[PDB]
Amino acid sequence: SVKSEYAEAAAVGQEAVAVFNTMKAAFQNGDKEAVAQYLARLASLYTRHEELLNRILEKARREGNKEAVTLMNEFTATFQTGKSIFNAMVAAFKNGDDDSFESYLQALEKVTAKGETLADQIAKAL
Ligand SMILES: O=C(O)c1ccc(Cl)cc1
Repeated sequence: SVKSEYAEAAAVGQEAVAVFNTMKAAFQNGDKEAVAQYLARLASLYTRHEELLNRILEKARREGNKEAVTLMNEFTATFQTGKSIFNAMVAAFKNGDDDSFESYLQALEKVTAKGETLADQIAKAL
């Protein structure tokens, strides 16, 4: 159901957290080769999560689930903010700008955490 599809989306989000934290570690340690591979992994995760999120949103819409639609619209907007910062980070990595990479790493953390207390409102609304 929409709810099993949400637990699958939540698990991909958790896969991103795990990989992001091992990417941050590699960045701090200077292992650019690893960072490069982690950024590719995280790109695919974002893409996969965004597709699971769109299917959940469209499903909630077809189901007339107004509250779920409101919360999903708010969550995906925030999700997109994190994606846009991620893309800026990838660009900082290609350009050799470590000052910006570190900054984006931090802002992407704060934007992802903020979107968490809502993630547990969607779950109960679907
Ligand atoms: O899909 C997510 O939740 C997600 C994906 C990628 C990053 Cl870097 C951070 C969060």
